[PDB]
Amino acid sequence: ETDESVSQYCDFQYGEDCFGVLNFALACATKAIGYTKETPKNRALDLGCATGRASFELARSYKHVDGVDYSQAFVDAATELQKNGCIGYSQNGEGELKNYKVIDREGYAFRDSFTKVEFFQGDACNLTPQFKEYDLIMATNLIDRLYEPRLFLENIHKRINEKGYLILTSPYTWREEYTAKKFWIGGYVDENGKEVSTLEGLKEILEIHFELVATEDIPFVIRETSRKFQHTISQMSVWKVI
Amino acid sequence: NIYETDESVSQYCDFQYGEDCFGVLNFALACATKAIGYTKETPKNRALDLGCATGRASFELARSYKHVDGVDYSQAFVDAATELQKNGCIGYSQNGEGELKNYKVIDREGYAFRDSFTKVEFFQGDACNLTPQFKEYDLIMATNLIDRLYEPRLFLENIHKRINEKGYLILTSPYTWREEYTAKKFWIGGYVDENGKEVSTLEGLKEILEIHFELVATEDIPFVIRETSRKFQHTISQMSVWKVI
Repeated sequence: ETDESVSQYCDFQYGEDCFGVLNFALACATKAIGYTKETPKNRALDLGCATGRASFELARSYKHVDGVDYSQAFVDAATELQKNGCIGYSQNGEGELKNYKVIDREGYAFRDSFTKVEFFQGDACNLTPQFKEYDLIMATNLIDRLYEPRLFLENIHKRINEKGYLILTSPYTWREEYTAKKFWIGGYVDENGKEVSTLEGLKEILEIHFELVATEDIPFVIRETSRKFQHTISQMSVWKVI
Repeated sequence: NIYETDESVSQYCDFQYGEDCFGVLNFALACATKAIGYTKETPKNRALDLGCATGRASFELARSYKHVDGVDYSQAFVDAATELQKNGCIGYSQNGEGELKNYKVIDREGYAFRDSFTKVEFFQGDACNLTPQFKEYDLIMATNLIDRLYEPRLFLENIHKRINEKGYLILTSPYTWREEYTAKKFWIGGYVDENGKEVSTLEGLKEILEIHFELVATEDIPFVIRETSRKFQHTISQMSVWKVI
């Protein structure tokens, strides 16, 4: 159960490209470093780090990276790869068949920086007070999985340094199994009969403390079986603290 | 004035008649084109399209075959295909962000199969229990169907009876075996047997079908199904081509 999801994100984050779509965690981290080039790049926070790829990649440019995920099982896998230098996972094949794969930390360029990362279990809607003073906070495919995203979005500016950045990516796949409809940031018809886009809703919440600097669509592919995959286009939004 | 399909039917309307996603050719067109190619040397009199959904592959097969029967388990899919055939247009709901929906219109005259749509008859039915009249086919195409049947062998072990001599059985499937759809004991492949050996679905298809068929070709065919404006399923089906006797 949990091992299936962990194996799936191991393949997503450390596996090979599919359909010409590049590694999502590398693309997001690389794009995040570009948008934050003018900043000190001392502390970064990767929320929804899952199996840790984006944190490792951010660490190549930042002095310290905190990786945070809600699932302890994902944190353990990231910590295992960090500490043991390798982790195994079961790649999904036809039906129930699985193909064992190894992730070797020493095979990736990020092996020059992995000690600059610390992985923690935590909830982005209510982060403990120690997670603060970041030059960059990135939340990868996270907002449409939070039970109340305003708890995170309305307060996250207090954890970012001045001239710091908040970078969000999301396919805007709002679902009642994750978020009650009244808390969707977008994808709904409001009480006045207007259709609300998630970006617009994010602008309403975030432009009190941020400026929207850029947007871009970043595709990603996650393997479900050897023949079935999810191909999704997430929208990255870049917000600079005002 | 236009017939409107529901959400489940609309997803297949978009899949079968909508715009190509990620540069991927329309799945129903690709399957029908390949089936026409593999049956080049057959009499092109009668074709059966099992799991025709909203009818695109049946219409496309009708450009080469004299008669095409389209059969689906869901009456709602049958009615959408028949409405497009009779009135020439249907409407469907495309999904966007969250609950937001786009609405589109399929016009029969906007497609090249407008020259052959009167050669198709759409029926509600079950591949595992077809009525006697559905016989004497030169081609039976079952698209992404076996891994949605509770006991796919019920259909496969008897399909040869509905196909003429030198006729063809063409299957496509991504082999997405799930206990929600198929009892594990009825999985044709994708499982470890009692001896510890992995069973491939193509091998299991050979065991069932080589009693009355010969395996002629296999081919990977990709398709994309839109789930939201940003989320899609990108899947590679395997088409297997089987000639009777």
